[PDB]
Amino acid sequence: TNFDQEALLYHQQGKPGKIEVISSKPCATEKDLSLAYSPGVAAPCKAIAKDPAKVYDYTAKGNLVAVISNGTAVLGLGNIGPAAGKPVMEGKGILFKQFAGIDVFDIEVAATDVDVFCNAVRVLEPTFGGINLEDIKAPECFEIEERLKKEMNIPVFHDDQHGTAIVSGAALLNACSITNRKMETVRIVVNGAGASANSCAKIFIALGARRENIIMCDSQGVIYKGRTAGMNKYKEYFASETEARTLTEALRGADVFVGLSVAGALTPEMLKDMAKDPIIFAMANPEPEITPDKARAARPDAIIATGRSDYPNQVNNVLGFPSIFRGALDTRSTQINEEMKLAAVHALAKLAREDVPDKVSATYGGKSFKFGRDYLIPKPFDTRVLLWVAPEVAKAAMKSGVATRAIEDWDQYRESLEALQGPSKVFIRSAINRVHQNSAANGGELPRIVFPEGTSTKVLKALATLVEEKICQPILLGYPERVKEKIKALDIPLLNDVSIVHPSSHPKYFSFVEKLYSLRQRKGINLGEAERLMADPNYFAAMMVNQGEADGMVSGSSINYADAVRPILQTIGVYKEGIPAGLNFVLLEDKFLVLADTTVNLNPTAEQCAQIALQAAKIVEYFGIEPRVAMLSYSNFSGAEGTPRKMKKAAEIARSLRPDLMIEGDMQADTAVNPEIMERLFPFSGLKGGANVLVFPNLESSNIAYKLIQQIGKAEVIGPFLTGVRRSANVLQRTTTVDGIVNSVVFTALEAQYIKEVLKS
Amino acid sequence: TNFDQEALLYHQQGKPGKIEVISSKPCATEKDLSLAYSPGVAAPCKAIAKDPAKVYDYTAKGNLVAVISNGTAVLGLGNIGPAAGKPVMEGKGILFKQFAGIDVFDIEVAATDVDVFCNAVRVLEPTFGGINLEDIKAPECFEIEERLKKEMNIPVFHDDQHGTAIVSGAALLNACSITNRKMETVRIVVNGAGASANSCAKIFIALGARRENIIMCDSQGVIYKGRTAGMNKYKEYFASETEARTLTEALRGADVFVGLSVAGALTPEMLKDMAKDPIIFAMANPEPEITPDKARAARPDAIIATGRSDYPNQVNNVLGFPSIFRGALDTRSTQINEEMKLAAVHALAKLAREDVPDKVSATYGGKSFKFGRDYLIPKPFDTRVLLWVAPEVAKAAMKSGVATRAIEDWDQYRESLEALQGPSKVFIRSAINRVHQNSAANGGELPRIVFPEGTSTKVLKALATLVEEKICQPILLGYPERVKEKIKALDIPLLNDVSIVHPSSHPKYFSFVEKLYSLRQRKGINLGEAERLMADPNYFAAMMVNQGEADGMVSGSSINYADAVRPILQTIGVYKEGIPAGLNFVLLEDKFLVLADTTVNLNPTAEQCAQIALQAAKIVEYFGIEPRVAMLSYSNFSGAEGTPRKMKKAAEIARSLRPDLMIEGDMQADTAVNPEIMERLFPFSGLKGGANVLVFPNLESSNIAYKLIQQIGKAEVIGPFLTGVRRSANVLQRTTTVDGIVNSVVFTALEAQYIKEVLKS
Repeated sequence: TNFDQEALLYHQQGKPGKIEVISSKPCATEKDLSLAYSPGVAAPCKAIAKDPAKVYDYTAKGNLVAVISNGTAVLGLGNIGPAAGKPVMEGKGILFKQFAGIDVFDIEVAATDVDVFCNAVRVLEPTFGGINLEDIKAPECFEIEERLKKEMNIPVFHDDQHGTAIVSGAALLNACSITNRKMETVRIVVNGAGASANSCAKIFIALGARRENIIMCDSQGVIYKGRTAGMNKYKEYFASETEARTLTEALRGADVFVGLSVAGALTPEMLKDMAKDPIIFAMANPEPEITPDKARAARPDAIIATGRSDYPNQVNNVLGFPSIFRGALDTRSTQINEEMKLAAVHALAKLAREDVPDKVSATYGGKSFKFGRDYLIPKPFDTRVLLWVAPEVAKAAMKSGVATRAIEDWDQYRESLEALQGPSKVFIRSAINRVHQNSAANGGELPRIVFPEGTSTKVLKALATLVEEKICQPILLGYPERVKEKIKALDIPLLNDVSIVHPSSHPKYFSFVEKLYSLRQRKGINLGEAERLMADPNYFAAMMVNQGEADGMVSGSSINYADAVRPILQTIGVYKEGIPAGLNFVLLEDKFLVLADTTVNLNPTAEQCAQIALQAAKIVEYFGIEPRVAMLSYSNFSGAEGTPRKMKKAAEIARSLRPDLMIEGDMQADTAVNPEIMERLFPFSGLKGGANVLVFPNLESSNIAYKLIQQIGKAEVIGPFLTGVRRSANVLQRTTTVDGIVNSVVFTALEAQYIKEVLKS
Repeated sequence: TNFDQEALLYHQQGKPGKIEVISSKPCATEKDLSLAYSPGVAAPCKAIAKDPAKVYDYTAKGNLVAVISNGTAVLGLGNIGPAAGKPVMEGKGILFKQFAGIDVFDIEVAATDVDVFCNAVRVLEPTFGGINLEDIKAPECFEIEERLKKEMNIPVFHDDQHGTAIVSGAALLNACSITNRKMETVRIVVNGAGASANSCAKIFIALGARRENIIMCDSQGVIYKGRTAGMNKYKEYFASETEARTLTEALRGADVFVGLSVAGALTPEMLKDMAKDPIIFAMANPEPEITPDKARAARPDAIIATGRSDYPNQVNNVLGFPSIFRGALDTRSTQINEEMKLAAVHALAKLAREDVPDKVSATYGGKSFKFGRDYLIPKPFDTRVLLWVAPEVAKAAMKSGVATRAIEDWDQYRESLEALQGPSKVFIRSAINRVHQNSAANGGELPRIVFPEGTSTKVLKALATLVEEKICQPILLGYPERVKEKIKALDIPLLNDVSIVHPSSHPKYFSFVEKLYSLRQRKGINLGEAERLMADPNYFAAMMVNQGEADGMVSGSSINYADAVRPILQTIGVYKEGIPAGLNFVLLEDKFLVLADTTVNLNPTAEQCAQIALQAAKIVEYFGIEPRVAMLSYSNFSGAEGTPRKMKKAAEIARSLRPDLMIEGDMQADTAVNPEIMERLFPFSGLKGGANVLVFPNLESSNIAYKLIQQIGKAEVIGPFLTGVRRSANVLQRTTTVDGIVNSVVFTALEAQYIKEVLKS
């Protein structure tokens, strides 16, 4: 197949393999290496000698999980060797890292004797914080893990053994709550005796199922006690008292079919004879025991789940292990025990019922999902999985006493969990915590924010995520029923209760058209034009804000930047000495840089540049950071006629206005951001410690700079945001994504709170 | 100590540990993971099943080396455990990666029985391409490696056993060539019986030393045959027929002292009694058997070497293992054998004699080094090490038959080796190969290039590296003896034979001042001013170029950009329709982007922007790449009055001039570089596949853009370079580093060849 060859080149091209190792600390100099190695590395070693625990503080143990296998059960290809099994392992590690931020070593072992293999593995224990076995044959595997969990004082976990059980377990919980079943009256039939089969029962049972109501099958029919044909010590756990000997006889009147075998194993004939509301987990690969459509054909009352990505309810293990190993690892647990595996099932099934975020609908091509028969388990790609599962896993490991380190700030824990991908995401979270902070100080009151484009798909979808973060109270504009149509159209019930206002219909409408009239009658407006402009949701919004009928507004999700910025300016205006200006954030590992003005003024004058900068400094001072400002130029201090003079004189004005602040010009870009270049070449410069605020000499330089950093800099950039207006106001771009719309709203809310506080004085 | 605590926070802060694992292939989408894992990963596995060899083609084996230890000998702290020994290992891996680009897993093993440990290690063989043991006690270690090298069909190597031997071995070779000794008449005394001692002899001997002339000591004196006090099976290798029982009796008349013990072990008394020209390797840590100054005190004829970084001849293993494992790994060798270890000693000692590059002098604070008594071995930080050692290691492994894959293009091999750090470095190497390519087609003739600032430290030092790459024939300007003074002052004898010209003294001087006269008498020059301006090296250079007395020039390593660009323009001029323009390269993983004009024109007109671009396209077409051009703006196609109109009309002109080329405007930045944004929003745009040539609307935008990418983009940027002049000419900045000066010269040479070729037509 072309797909086969595409896989081959994926692995082969460029750097062969799928993994690489890098340093987590600087490693450039005589000094850097004199820290990471001799003579420096002695200091941690000695400290680990005196207290072994500290091995987690100075080393990578705390995040290092080994994926180990002998390649005696790779995927569905079986015992194909340790060599051929390696890529699958590299990949399993990739999954670890991408889904829970966990670093992983692939270890391919050449021993098929249970004892060689264990004697080899157990002695790796100081290396890893946790051990993930994968793709090892039955029944050897059971002997190996059962032994190892006992042997080693770190967690040991065979993913193929327990994953399927945990996800299909959460799934069963849900289906059972759905169909009003009780676990203790559920009959469960397991066809198949692979790695997974044995643990499925352990778990359903652990969730409350009666083992008498559980029948288990293999390639030779029902497993009845005393059957000797093809048994091992481990299958012997779940033999039934039943007289049924064929699968079919077992599935007669059965409530749930746990299908762990091959396709076609489940006939429409057996389906006709299962209980009312049959729960069917057909997880055979690549093809299920029966297709969902063929099953809905025999019994429309059937609930169906597979491991395939193109059918509903994809049962993929990745819902499981990453979140789990994570939670374990963070508490420095000694095991992954049953308390924990169950806590994980309970978390997955709990998360499943929450309204499906538009980020997730997005991952799967806009398809809407609601908790039900077609959504039993969170989609494998929910970014919330980790946030919901890992903390409960740690919570369990602490409650069960296998943990050696206690997590106290739960919220903090989750925060770090989000933080895992996104140096920007962390920033917006700081931001939101800081909205909540002065929110709760002024009565828990939330800033009122109007969204003129009330039928905007993107604005709505953003709002959705917005409310459960309790950022703002949303007011949309348009015809109330033509927007509730779009809320019901987007399956977004999160926000069924928000204010929806038609301009022309609102009581203060006329009071408004009069107030616009006097503000603009001598600027080209008669009494008629003000009536018709106030009918524009934008002008209606702004006027709402100016009068205090709302604390802020945001639009421009549908309109050109300009077209959307003008009514704001004509209604709200700027405060004394203000200038309208667009500002960006560039987010690095430590600091962030502020870029302006990137949307508004075409070729700003010196006075104007000094004001842009001063505002940018009030904004950075808001976050408790010392603002450092550079008026950018093509020259290093020339004062030459033209741009340099404008910028030099600009900085001079800015200092004239705020003498406590470090401000300079004119200077090139690199000369700005880098304090080393500054001290080496222009030691006279008042700017040291590198600039954190970059003012551009004109619009060409700033728009090209910000969009070029965004595309090439591979550092993350948010914005642009609007500044300098009398009231909390902000313009989006049409190209704005939903994320953009929600953080933009956050800033709007904050500045609003800041407006209220400037009022209090 | 404050240093101890600084080490602690180095390891503890941010992400605990010192290592992380990432993916080497994209991993973002349903598609990305459907390749790296199921169902895709089946395709490599099946392929490895049919031919095991292919495990190197689709997996990370080919670059994966395990550093393994039980922590029974960590540094000088001894048997402190597998746990405490981990950080030292993480660090050893860091070294692997940083010095030879080798990925490394740290494996800390809890077994002190030779047999547990080996039985555990050998079964890891499918995982790694090679095995590095480190810091394991004697004599267990000998049993373990001696066993393992036999056991496993991948290389096994205990670094502490052989490193010291290999580096101190190259070092001995040199000292022996220096003092005109022959190995077979050398007497060698080894004090100490650590890991290293045993292999030292193996190697000196393998280099030609007679074992009868070798005496070996430990904590109980000389090792004589039959002494039973404190022996093991392995010390028994090198017992001597000698009657000396104390160290002192051994060192009487000894030629070389191999000191592997503790400080003070070597008295001035014993020193008085060693042979003429005593070679002293005192490598005890942290303090040597004797300080170099205390040793030079007793015997000034003594050659001395330590493992300390602040004394000459630092013997650090890093000269050894990285280069070695590299060369092995690339040939898919089954061992690291003696043929190879020796080939490595021969490479290190050969490299030691090459003139010391200014990059290396730079690493150590400008100190100059020449092969001699104070430089026996390349400095640990020579970037050449790898380039010289690894290919010879592979060469040996192929000649000795332990290899399973043959390297043919040796040059290519080295090229890739350089390439290892530097996506820009690879580019300049392409460039140089391409200078050599049309050089060898026009008679091996090299472009003549004049360097007016002939006393420039940086220009000289650059030239040094330049010649051995045979790029150009350098002509310097200044007073001949005042520059040969600076060549002798910089210990840079590489270039003792280059043309050195005083302007005023040269025969064509007057012919020149006359030709300047008529070119500029009606532009403010009398006959006198031309005499005195031609006395300026710059004008002298340019005039040399204009007349064909040289093929090109470069300066501005000392002068302001402008001040240095003016004489060029006044003498050489531009060709028909030319515009003077500064251009940069941005280097990514695949493509590169071209930025202009970043130094010259302040606010270029439309006609001018179209010409800047056209030139930039001749330049990108030169490298066989399809040029894609965007006239950058703050707008997406507004044609609005102002910048957008200028740029839109600009592109329109550029197409009017070269209709085969993909050129567009006006457009924002991101809209340019990203073909996806282009197809989604402006599908009408003639520009698809993302822009690779970015023309700026003015100087503010371009200087701020390029210097901002350089500082934040963390993609690499070279330049600025000069374009559009009639002849090969180029201006440096004062801030230019030596690297900058040498690649700048390369381009100058090339354009010169391109000038010659345009002439041929």
